[PDB]
Parts: sequence; structure tokens; C-alpha cells
Amino acid sequence: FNILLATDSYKVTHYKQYPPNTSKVYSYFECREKKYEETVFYGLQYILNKYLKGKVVTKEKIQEAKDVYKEHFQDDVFNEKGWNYILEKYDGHLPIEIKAVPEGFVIPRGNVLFTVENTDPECYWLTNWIETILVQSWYPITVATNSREQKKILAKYLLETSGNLDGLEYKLHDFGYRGVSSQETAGIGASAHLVNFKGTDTVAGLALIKKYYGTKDPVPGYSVPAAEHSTITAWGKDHEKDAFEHIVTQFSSVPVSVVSDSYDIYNACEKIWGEDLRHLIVSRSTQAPLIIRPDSGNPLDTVLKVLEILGKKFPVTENSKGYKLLPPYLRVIQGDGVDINTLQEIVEGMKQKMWSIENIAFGSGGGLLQKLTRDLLNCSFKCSYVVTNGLGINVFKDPVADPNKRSKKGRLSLHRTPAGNFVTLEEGKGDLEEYGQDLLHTVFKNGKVTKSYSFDEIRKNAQLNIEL
Amino acid sequence: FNILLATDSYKVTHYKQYPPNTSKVYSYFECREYEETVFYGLQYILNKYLKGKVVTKEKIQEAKDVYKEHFQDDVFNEKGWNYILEKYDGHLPIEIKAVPEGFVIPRGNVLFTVENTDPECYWLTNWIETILVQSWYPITVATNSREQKKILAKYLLETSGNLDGLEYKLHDFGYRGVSSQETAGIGASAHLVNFKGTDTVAGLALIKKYYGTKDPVPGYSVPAAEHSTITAWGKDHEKDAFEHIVTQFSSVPVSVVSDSYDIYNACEKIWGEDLRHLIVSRSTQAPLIIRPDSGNPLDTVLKVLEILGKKFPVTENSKGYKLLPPYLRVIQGDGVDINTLQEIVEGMKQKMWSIENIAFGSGGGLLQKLTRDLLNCSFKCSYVVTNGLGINVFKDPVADPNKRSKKGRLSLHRTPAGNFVTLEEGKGDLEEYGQDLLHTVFKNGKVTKSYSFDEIRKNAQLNIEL
Ligand SMILES: COc1ccc(CN(CC[C@@]2(C(C)C)CCOC(C)(C)C2)C(=O)c2ccco2)cc1
Ligand SMILES: COc1ccc(CN(CC[C@@]2(C(C)C)CCOC(C)(C)C2)C(=O)c2ccco2)cc1
Ligand SMILES: NC(=O)c1cccnc1
Ligand SMILES: NC(=O)c1cccnc1
Ligand SMILES: [Cl-]
Ligand SMILES: [Cl-]
Ligand SMILES: [Cl-]
Repeated sequence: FNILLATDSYKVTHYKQYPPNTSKVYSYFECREKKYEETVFYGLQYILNKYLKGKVVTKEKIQEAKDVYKEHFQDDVFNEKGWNYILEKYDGHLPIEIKAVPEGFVIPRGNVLFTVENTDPECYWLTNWIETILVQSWYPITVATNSREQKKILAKYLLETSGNLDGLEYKLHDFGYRGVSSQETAGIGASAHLVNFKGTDTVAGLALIKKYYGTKDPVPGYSVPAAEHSTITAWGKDHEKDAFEHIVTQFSSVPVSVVSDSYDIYNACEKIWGEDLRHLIVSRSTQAPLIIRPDSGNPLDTVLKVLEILGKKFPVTENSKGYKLLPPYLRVIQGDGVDINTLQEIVEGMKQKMWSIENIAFGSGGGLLQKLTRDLLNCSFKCSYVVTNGLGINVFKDPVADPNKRSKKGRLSLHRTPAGNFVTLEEGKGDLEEYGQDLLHTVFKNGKVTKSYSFDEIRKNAQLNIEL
Repeated sequence: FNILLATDSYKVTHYKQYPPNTSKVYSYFECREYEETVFYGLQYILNKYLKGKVVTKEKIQEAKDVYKEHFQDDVFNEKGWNYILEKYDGHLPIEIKAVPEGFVIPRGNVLFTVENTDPECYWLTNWIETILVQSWYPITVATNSREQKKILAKYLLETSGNLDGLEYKLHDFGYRGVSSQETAGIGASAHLVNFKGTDTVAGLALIKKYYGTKDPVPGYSVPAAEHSTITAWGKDHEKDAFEHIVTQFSSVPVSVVSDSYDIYNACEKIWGEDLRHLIVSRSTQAPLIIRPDSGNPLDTVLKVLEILGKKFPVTENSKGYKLLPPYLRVIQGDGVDINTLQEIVEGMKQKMWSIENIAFGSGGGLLQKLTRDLLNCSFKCSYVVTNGLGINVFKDPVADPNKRSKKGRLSLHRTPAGNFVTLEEGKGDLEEYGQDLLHTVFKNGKVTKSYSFDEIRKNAQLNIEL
């Protein structure tokens, strides 16, 4: 990886555009106000460690960048002297200070999350060079936030239909490995989901957490044996029952998920599980349920009909809240068409039909890890303060046609209000000490990571109020 | 990277689930029934992740240790992975056949097939589904970028009478707006199949390493301002910022974001009056490109053109459309996706503005606002051999006929009328439809056929270009 080639092309030309005698450029990241009222701050530590810390500049990396940019711009605009200064003066360590809110912190929209400034006047251009790399923090923030918003929905309906939150942390499983844009995205997004939940098939998340964050536990996430269409259909259309019997016999003493919609989900539930193989299900341990997996049709209609079928073939109980409960050897996972909108529709539809949320778990792939943009929380990096000719200037944009794109002015700090909420103070007003100490911590300075969070601390920070 | 840790967790358990006496699992990828897709990106995945010695003793032990904790159970196929290590020096006993990269193929056609070449590794075909299915992303970026090229080509031809500058009309602004550094490189490279303009530098190194071009680089950019380089001058000094930037870049094209405070003021009073002398003096090879970046994308473009048309000498081209002087152009780089791009060029045509006047920048719309569901990219088992007998295999869910999968051994053919057909159930072997367009690209740990980026661009050309 070469940080000289890890920026938007136009940033190569910016050192020539700032006012002459600029010694400081100070910038900040926020999830701008435009429901998603609060965001989980997660993922900066990965970026600091993988891309920004240590000797990130070499003679070879400067020459490679110079040669690429000569052809890319058909011109010599690359700041070879600027990058040589960092190599010679700081042994290729970035003279940058980053201050950040602690990872896992849940912060309302429109608040400073991190700030970036140069620590050497010669490197005024370096602050916004690394905008592109740092702004990619939008992705883990947005995955972690969207995953937590789904946990809030599941927690509300599980508490209402069961009276407790038992099994909440296994109710939204990451199915998204095949449905993301790259191996690197898979690791980052799966790790962001595991801030809120413990169930993942995106194995890439485990190694990222272990290398960059750390857990007391051997692994941060768990899975179970499960079928796919290929392991059912390989037996032939007329032998679906033989596939089912083989798979539940192979996994007789652990939980096993079996996709049941290869030909006819309703037939599979009522005739194959419900009659032909019923003797192999009712014998199973509470620690080894069969989880029936529909994977096609209208998500709500399919879940309700599957539960109606299973409710007639298996002994249903009524829990202490008056909701119906399958026997403990039998559960359902809906792994198709799940996003934050359909998840809400399904748990509401189950509640209206008196089915406990105890009965169901969700799998989400594209909806969880891919169907998200930087526009969802309006993640944005802007210059708010410069020093030119030794004089500090509060700087901002304020486009006439979009007040939502107005940026904050001057040196920023994050504070608790007297009522215990968050406020971002602008124009250096944090210095007045009317709001106590700045909640941002220096996490990066002059090529070193200076403060860091375990994955266990991030999980505690990101807990729901209902969990607390 | 450890390929034993690069699958969906459940695939770790599938070797126990296949019918006993299964010697072959044969699987295919299609974009299930955006009427045609650009096949691009498989060669990246083959080289980066699948080729050479991908299994070691250390990688087997590491997978075993992770899976023991992940499943709280010993289900990992240590024996199967150790067999590949000892028998084949850790080279995957897999054969992949693929349509050539850059080929534009209608929906619902086989694009590549995967099968095991050793009966012991029946389980390996679908192990690598997860890695291979990520080809959805470069296919979808390349396809969506090409569909935007079709819209731009149509309106440029109608309003100008030619396609000059088409290849610079959709610029990649997406580096900050994608999920990772790796996604940036793959997505940017997929866009460059169709266009030559990118700020996503990561695409250049990917193309050089995995595909190659005759030209030094596949993609180009221009000096351009950002809000930081304008706003740093202070609110009262926007004119000083513009003057400094166009003077620093007097001899090359320069893009200047003009909406920091008031885009309409900047166009009419700063560019249009105060600094007009620095603009009308510029070369045809060194235009000012004014960049709005806020408000309604269509309304803002139309009002910016109306303003510039009243301050600068406009001509009428041979098609009757209004053309700014050659030293002055516009780039709309905010809120651009395939839907709004169409709205903007249609709105310009109705107001008699040539598409010659404008280029588009697209970030999230181009590289991030896409899913595997857009072209229904999907990998399914179509054929197995069990007890030495070949069986046609498929799914056909009662509640969704759109998820019905193809049966048996597949081949891709030209029809008599020059279209495409996928033959099922091994009917390619009858040879009624000429040569299979699938070629072996990977066999037993070796990439057997490669394409240059130059070949891929040729294959993905528009009809209007031909
Ligand atoms: C990938 O497929 C999945 C994933 C998660 C679930 C939810 N699970 C399994 C939970 C456990 C882990 C290892 C996933 C943890 C708690 O107790 C156990 C039952 C012993 C195992 C369920 O039992 C379930 C499904 C629907 C409602 O409840 C079901 C299927
Ligand atoms: C990133 O900002 C951009 C990118 C591309 C454009 C389009 N360009 C510049 C094209 C060239 C660049 C991309 C190397 C190639 C052709 O010849 C030149 C005019 C000399 C230069 C334009 O001139 C333009 C904008 C709107 C309509 O036309 C404009 C702004
Ligand atoms: N474990 C599963 O059922 C699963 C995993 C990934 C994608 N689809 C389903
Ligand atoms: N060159 C540009 O104007 C640009 C690049 C990346 C993102 N936004 C704008
Ligand atoms: Cl599946
Ligand atoms: Cl080895
Ligand atoms: Cl910008």
C-alpha cells in the first residue's frame, strides 16, 4: 500500500491552492443533521493502524507516485519536495494529530466525531490529503449504526412478546460475505455488525477484530452448521426428504439450520418436517434445535404461513405474555429480503398474529453490509480553521441552495451539557471552560497511535438503554 | 490472506451434507432475468486469491483453531484440506470456464462455471462460491457505468452530431464514498472499462498489476479545487481564491468548485465580471470548468448555464444547440446517478443546451449505491456425479419462479441471428450451435487464459461507437 496513491487525484494539486503562508489546516468529521438520530463511532482505529501509523513514506513510494501522477495529469504537479520533507524530517511518519470520541460511543447527529490538523507548518497540505482515507470511516460507522437500530427493533418486540431479552444477541445473523464489494469490505462491515450482535457467517470479521481491537473471548462471533441449496438439490428433486434426514442426523447434537424452500417450503414444513421426519425433530436437545430456513416469497407472508404450519404439526405453548412458542427443539430463521424496513414489518406482523419473537432469528446480507451509502448519515469532512500569516481564521462553507451543507466554524470540542447530552462548541469556545473538559482524546500524533479501545470496551459503549 | 478463512461459515459444514458417493459438483454464475451485463473482474480474483499455493500447514492449523471456537465444535474438514496440500502442493483442483472479460451478455446466461478436477474435492466447488460471487461488484459497476455511457452517447449525438469527448463525460468521484481501499480499486477499474476520467487513483495500480494497458495509465484527471482550498481564503476572499487557482493552473484545464457561499453570485459576478478577463484569455486545451456542488442537480445546471450564457459569448452549433465558448465548461459532481444523469441531459436538451457544455462527476452513485440484487448475480449447483451417474440439479421455489436455476452441464453459444443462448443438460455436446464461448481461465491452481485491459475495453464498446 502507498499512501501517496491513496487520495482523490485532485488533492495532489491542492498544496498550490491554499493561501500563501498557511501554517495550519484543521478539519473535522461529523454525521451532519439533515431517522438515525444517533451514530455508533466505530472503525477509525482500524484505519490508523493499517494505513496511517509508522513509516508510510519511502524513496520508492515517492518515485512511484511521481511517475504515476506525471502520466495521470500529463503534467508535473506532484509535491515531491513536500513528501521528501516528511521522509527526511520525520523518517516518513505523518506530522498529523487526530482527536476522536471513544470508539463505540453513541453520539447524536451534527456533533464533531474527530479532528485532524498538521503538527508541522510545512505540512499544512497533509491534513486534507488524508481526507479520502479517513472519510471511509463512514462505512463501519454506518454498518454499526444500522445494525444497532435493528437491535432496538428486535429488543422492543422480544421484550414485549417474551418479557426478557434472552437470545437478542443471536437474532440478526450476518449473511453478507458474498454480497459485499470486496474481501476488505467484508472484514470491516462484519466487524461493525459484531459491535451489536454475536452471530456471523462473515468469517473475515473475526481476524480484523483479533488484529486491530482484541476480545477477552477466543472469538467475537459464532455460527452453526447450516445447509445451502446445493447440499439439498444435489440429492435430486425426488430425494429432498433423504437430504433433510442425512443433514439433521450428521448434526444430531448441535443446532442445525436447513434451507427448506428448494421446491416447496410449505410442503417441506407440513409433510417432510411435520410428518415424514417429525420423529427426528421432537427427539432433539434444547441446545440442538432444528432451525427451518425459508429463503423465498414475501418475507412476512412466508414467515406467518411457516409458523401456522409448524403450529399445527408440533406442540405449541403460550408463554407468560400470552404469545405462542414452538417447542425448544424447533426454530425459524428468515434469511431472505431482510433489511431494517422488512425486519420491522415481520416482527410487527408476528406480534399481531400472537407469535413470540423467541421463535425467530433473521439473516441479512446485502441489507446489512452493502445497501448503505455515505449519504445515509451524511458523513462529511470539512476544514473549519486555518492559520495564515500567523493569524487564525474560522472557515466554513454555507451554500445558498442547501443550508443542510453548512459546516462548523473554527476550533471544535465535544462536551456534556448540564442535562448530560452532547454539544459541539465552535470558534474555540471550549477554551472558556463553561462546559468542562473536551470529550475528544488524541488517538494519533506524529505517526503513533496514542489511545486505543478493545472490542470489549467498544461493545459496552454501544449497549442499548433497554440493555442498561 | 487465508482461503480456508475466506468463505461463509456454513460452507465449512457442507462436506458432511452432500449425497454420499458424490465425485463432482458443477456450479455456474449468471445475472438472473439492465438487459445486458459487462463481464469484468474474475481475472482479479483468480490472480489475487485463487492461484498458486493457497494451502499451507499453518493455514490449516489456523482455520482449525478459529472454527473450533466459532462453532464450539470440531466440524472443520482438516483431512480434505490436508489432501490438497499433500497431493497438489496446495494448488486448488478446480476448473473455471468463463466468457471473455469485457463481453456484453444478455441477462439469464451462464457467464462462468466451476467444477472440481479431483473426486475427493467435490466439496471445494462451492467452498469458493463466496469469493467468486464478489465478481457481482465489478460486473455491476462496469454495467451501470456503460448504461450511463449509453444515455450520454444518445444526447451528445443528438445535440452535437458526434461523440467527441464522450469518454471524459462521467468522472469517478467515488474514492471517499466506498466501503474500503480494496473496493475503491476494483470499482474504479470497472468504471474505466467505459470511461477515461477518474480521481479514484486506486484503480490505476489494480489495472497495471492484473490486466495491463499499452498506454502508461488507463485513467486521467485535471487540477481541481475543493471547499477547503476556496474557504481557507475566508468568506470575503472567494474572488482571491478563484484568481490564485486559475492563475496557478493557467495552461491546463482547471475545475473550480463555485458553490461555497452562492453559486449564482460566483457565476454572474465573480467569473462573469470580476475575473472574466482571466477566463476569456484561456486556451481551448485549458478551459475553466465551473463546478456547482449543491441544490437540485437539474435546476442548478440549468440556472448556471442561463447565467454563463448571458455573461459569455454563446454560439449555436449545426444541430441548433447553444454552446459556451471553448475556454468555459461545467461539471455537475453532486447527486449524480443513472436516474438524475438522464433527467439532467433531457432537461438540457429541452432548454436547447448542447451536452458538449457539461461533464458529470459521480461518487456514491457510481461505486457504492449498487447491490448484488440489481442484476440478480447468483451462483448455483447445476450438475453432480453420484455413484458414477450424472444428475441435473436445480432449485425451483414454489413462491418465486424468478429463482429457478438452470439444469445440468451448461455452454454459451451464438444463435443463428447473432444473439446468445445458454444450452442446458449438456446439449452443447450435440454441436448444433457452434463453439462454446466459455474458455478455461483457471485449472489446478494456474490462470490458463488472461485478457489485457485494452481487449476488455474493445469487447465492452457501445454499438453507437461501432
Ligand atoms: C446461521 O443460522 C442461524 C444462526 C443463529 C440462530 C439462532 N439460534 C441459535 C443460537 C446459538 C448460536 C451458536 C447461534 C446460541 C444460543 O443457544 C444455541 C441454540 C445452543 C446456539 C436459535 O436457536 C434460534 C433461531 C430462531 C430463534 O432462536 C439460528 C440459525
Ligand atoms: C475532475 O474534473 C473534471 C474532469 C473532466 C472534465 C471534462 N473536460 C476536460 C477534458 C480533458 C481532461 C479530462 C484530461 C480531455 C480532453 O481534452 C482537454 C479539454 C484538454 C482535457 C472538459 O473539458 C469538459 C467539461 C464539461 C465538458 O467538457 C472536466 C472536469
Ligand atoms: N448460514 C446461512 O444460512 C447463510 C450464510 C450466508 C448466506 N446465506 C445463508
Ligand atoms: N476532482 C473533483 O472535483 C472531485 C473528486 C472527488 C470528489 N469530489 C470532487
Ligand atoms: Cl443458501
Ligand atoms: Cl505447508
Ligand atoms: Cl470537493
